[PDB]
Amino acid sequence: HIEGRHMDLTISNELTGEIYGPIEVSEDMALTDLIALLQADCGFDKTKHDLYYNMDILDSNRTQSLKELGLKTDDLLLIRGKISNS
Repeated sequence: HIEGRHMDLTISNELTGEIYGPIEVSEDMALTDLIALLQADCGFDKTKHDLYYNMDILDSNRTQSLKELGLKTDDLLLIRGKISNS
């Protein structure tokens, strides 16, 4: 029911099964800044892990805004590993 330039995006760790909060972020937030938050809270590391949306990779070098990625308050973002043992 709530609409606006601030949206709640849910984060989940495909590696561990952990479910992080819907974090209140803005359409105007850069992709790089979203990852900057994920580094602090989710312990994300762009060298060991990748951020996924629509099951494809969001390159950590994209300086685009969440708005340009088409993200909304109903979206799920996944943390998936770059390295796998099997």
